[PDB]
Amino acid sequence: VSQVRQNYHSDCEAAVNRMLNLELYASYTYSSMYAFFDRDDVALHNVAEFFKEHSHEEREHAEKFMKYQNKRGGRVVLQKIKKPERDEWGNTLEAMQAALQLEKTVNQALLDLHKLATDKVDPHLCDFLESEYLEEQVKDIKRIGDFITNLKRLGLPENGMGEYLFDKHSVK
Amino acid sequence: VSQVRQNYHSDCEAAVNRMLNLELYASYTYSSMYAFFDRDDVALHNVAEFFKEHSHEEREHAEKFMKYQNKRGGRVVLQKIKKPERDEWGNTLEAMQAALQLEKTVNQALLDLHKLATDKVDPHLCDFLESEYLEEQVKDIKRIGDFITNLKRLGLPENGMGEYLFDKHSVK
Amino acid sequence: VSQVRQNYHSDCEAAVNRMLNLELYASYTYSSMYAFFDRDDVALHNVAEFFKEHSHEEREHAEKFMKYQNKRGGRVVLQKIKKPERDEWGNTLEAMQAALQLEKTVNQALLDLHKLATDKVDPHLCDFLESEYLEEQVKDIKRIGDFITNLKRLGLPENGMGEYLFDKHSVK
Amino acid sequence: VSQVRQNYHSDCEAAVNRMLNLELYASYTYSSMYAFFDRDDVALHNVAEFFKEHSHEEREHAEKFMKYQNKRGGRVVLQKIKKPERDEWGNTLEAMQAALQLEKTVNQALLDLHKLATDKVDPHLCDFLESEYLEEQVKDIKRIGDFITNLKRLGLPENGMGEYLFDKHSVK
Amino acid sequence: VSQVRQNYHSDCEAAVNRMLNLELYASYTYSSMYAFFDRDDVALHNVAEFFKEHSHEEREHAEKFMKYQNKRGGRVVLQKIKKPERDEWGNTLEAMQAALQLEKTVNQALLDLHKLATDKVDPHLCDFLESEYLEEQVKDIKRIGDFITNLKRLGLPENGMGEYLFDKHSVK
Amino acid sequence: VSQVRQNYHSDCEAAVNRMLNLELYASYTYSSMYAFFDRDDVALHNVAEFFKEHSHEEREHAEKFMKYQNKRGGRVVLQKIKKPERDEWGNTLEAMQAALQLEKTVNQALLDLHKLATDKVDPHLCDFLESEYLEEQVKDIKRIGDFITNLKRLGLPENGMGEYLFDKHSVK
Ligand SMILES: [Cl-]
Ligand SMILES: [Cl-]
Ligand SMILES: [Cl-]
Ligand SMILES: [Cl-]
Ligand SMILES: [Cl-]
Ligand SMILES: [Cl-]
Ligand SMILES: [Cl-]
Repeated sequence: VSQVRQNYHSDCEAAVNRMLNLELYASYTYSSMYAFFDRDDVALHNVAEFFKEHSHEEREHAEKFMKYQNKRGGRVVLQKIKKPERDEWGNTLEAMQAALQLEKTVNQALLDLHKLATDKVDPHLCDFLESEYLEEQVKDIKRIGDFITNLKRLGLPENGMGEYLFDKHSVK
Repeated sequence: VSQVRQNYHSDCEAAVNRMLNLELYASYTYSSMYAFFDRDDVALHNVAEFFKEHSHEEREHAEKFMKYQNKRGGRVVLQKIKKPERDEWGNTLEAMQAALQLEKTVNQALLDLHKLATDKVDPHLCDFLESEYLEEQVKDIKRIGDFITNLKRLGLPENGMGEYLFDKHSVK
Repeated sequence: VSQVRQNYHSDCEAAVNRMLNLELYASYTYSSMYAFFDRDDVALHNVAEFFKEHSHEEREHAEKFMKYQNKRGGRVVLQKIKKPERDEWGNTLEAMQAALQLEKTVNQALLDLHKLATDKVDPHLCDFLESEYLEEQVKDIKRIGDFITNLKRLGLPENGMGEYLFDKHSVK
Repeated sequence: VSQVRQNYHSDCEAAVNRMLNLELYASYTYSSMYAFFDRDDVALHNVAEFFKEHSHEEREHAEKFMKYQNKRGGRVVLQKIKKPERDEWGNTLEAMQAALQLEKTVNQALLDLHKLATDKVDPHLCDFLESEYLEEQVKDIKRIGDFITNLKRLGLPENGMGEYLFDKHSVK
Repeated sequence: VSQVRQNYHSDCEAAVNRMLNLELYASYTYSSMYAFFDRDDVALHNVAEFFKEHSHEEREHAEKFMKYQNKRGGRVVLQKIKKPERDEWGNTLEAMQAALQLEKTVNQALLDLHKLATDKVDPHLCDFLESEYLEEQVKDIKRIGDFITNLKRLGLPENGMGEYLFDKHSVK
Repeated sequence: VSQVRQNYHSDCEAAVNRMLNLELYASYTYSSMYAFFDRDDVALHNVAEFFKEHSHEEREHAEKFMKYQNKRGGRVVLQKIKKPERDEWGNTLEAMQAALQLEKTVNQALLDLHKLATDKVDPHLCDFLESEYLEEQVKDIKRIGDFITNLKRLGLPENGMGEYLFDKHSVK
């Protein structure tokens, strides 16, 4: 047992490692979206940069789980990062609907881990998840939800002018 | 094909996608080293931070290939990022030796790509490789060799004091 | 021969003179586009200014060739600058389409010159072309391609509101 | 007819297009002199720069005619730019004598245009020519004449020492 | 083999050692010229300083080759530095003609090395030579050629007044 | 005879030329040490920089004798610079020991020259040697002797940790 380990159940250590992988998968999916919107036949650079920023955010979240593992005396165990669901993301509305889906998947995993930490009576892990993940997760979901509503208002996917205006004004 | 595409061979497009993935693989390997040296039973923080910074470098190299692909009108195609070779890296010397081997693997892949771009008569790709990758590769390989020489001079793996001193004096 | 001349083939000297003339031809073509978009019955000032800047860019590229010729001990021989292919450029999308074609023509000529320099074993001329022309060319081609994608998304050529939006938001 | 056009005769419109071309032809001749004085076997750098500056001045004059045409609702029509009269310019005195003749040729054409504008009762065109062209012409002719006087005083064309001193002291 | 060595042919390693000796030889020749123009019976101090600065430049070039050798895992092997070809250099024109001959000799040796590096498929070596040597060589040759033309215009070697003026106006 | 020459014996003139060469010989020897400690299988950067600095110092000493020769109306006569005694310098201790013997050799040559200048009754030469050479010689000899004592206290050649520590602490 690690000399620093105290009140840190094996189940939670395994769950932290799975959560880290899921954060990396999300980061990679966001990188794919960045690359798509940067294509010459797509050309929505502000949208591309939005997704690049979220890729970086999700990578930072995974790195925080690595540091957390070590702080508690757990051991980081890495797995392969699966390639994203799609190679092409259709348009701004499809990609944002996919980001909403992804965010909710990550959120549900964090809520699952929080419930496990509550059940194992690990208040440090609960506090970490509340402070560093749950809040930002709700904020991100709301932001993307707001975007979806505006994209639909702007006539997406049919309305090319509306897609241009979104890139210029909602993610400028 | 893409309206921007000019003098960009399909073999080179494909090789850029493979190169991007190898850079991500190297980034992930370095992240594993960072997490190892941050363990409470290893605790070499400066060494940990050295590998963290190299994980950042390799990820930036991958992103530059993504951007490059789009510039030339190629299409980014992502694959799975394989987990690193080891979960545990032994000590600073073993880790640096592993790092040297990784850097020489990435370097050979970049030289292989440069030769393909040469055979295919693509000066833009050659120049990109020369400026953005080839010189940093040689620099990074020289630094790591220098580190290995010093670690051996310090009596690694056996000399714990030598290892402590390297971490305080050789890395940032 | 000139006292400074070394490893500079007569074919490369002649090709540099042709390349200089092609750059002046390109500069003159962009000048015509500037004057078209500045007409009272066209009146897209930011579009006009975009072509004015590219006119000034192409003229600088020709000037760089003149200086290069003297540096290597070659002799600048000027020829007539042909008038542009059109007096009127239709609209922003037709003009960008023509600019893409022109940039690809200039790019192919630079690529042909690099191939000659390679074959004639002139690495100074190869390096000049890579560092001063090839990089800029690919960037300019990517930007124009992105513009055309967005112009099509905005409903050009028929959609005047789309063309107005482009002038206000994509160029500047 | 253009919505903005008022008191702008077709003869004046046509003459502005011819004037535009002449200014470009002057600019190109000056470019040729710059390239000549930058030759390794000529090497009078300040003389070269003086001619480069005049090339720039004449191009700006052409551009101002383009803008003027549009302001009045005339239509820019571009023609081939003829290559300069010579490939090599002999020496500073011969180039300066050539420049004086070019400058008087452009001046006469501006004077003939002003006479046409007067005859056609176009005071706006008269005022434009007076403010933007006629004054600069007389100043340039005076400067070049002064230079020719000094080059002869210095024993050009035979006195190489005089030519060197001119390049160091009379041109900036 | 050195642990850092990769894609670095022994022929190139040998050629790098020969190249740095040649740079040292050129440095020493320039130092001799410095010492000659500082003589009380020559007394052309700005000419002397020009040669001193070029001696320093060529010394730095050799040192860059030593650093390069180590960066690639090659081994610096030093040889004797031959004394310069002459003990006295006649006058400014003779010395600049000698400097041109020397610069073209160095340039040819660099071009030979680039060709060897191309043949051995070493793009790292190619890029180094292009960026750090070939560009500056061409600039140095042009500058010296320009000076020769000017010394000949000023009546060298016969014209003592001309030589005085060159020292006061073309150098320092 | 030079118009400036006064109280300057031919024997002393020749001795200054011999002294110049030995300073160059010393500079080249320190350059060799610089390159050795910069090897990837040696990698003591601070020690390498120490020897680079002393290489610079001896070069400056050689230049100063060239200038002195000219000030007195003597004539600089250059001879070949012999390659250093060794291609490889063992370790910091061996290198410092070799540096001490080299410094002693240069110092004996300067004392011999001072003695000749004394016998030939040349106080200007005596004074030049005292102020510009003899004091820094004694300082440099004391510094290297101090280094050697410390390297021995540190347990060189065998104590690798001792060598690492000296590089981090005794040299700049
Ligand atoms: Cl416990
Ligand atoms: Cl769209
Ligand atoms: Cl009217
Ligand atoms: Cl210039
Ligand atoms: Cl000629
Ligand atoms: Cl190899
Ligand atoms: Cl150059």
